[PDB]
Amino acid sequence: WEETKECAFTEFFKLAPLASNPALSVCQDASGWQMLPPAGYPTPEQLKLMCGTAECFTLIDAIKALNPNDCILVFGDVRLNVKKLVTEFEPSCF
Ligand SMILES: [Cl-]
Ligand code: NI
Repeated sequence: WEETKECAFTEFFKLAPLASNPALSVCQDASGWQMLPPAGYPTPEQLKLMCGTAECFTLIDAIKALNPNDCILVFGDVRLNVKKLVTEFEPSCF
């Protein structure tokens, strides 16, 4: 995955549909992991919770549908590759 090349700020705007998707709130509240604003990659504790929450799978699929780029999204000190996150999520659960 891309670990150096940074996303243009416009990449953030791709995430807009998530705010009107109920799965976002359910997943974030259940796990303590935040996508908006982005906290980064889920911690193992957060991932455990996400992997047992149907809505987190729904959320991850909804992010995939936005076609996130393979680049580092920079939000203050938070740095993550959203495409990496969503592609690796399902296998990370087991
Ligand atoms: Cl900094
Ligand atoms: Ni890589």
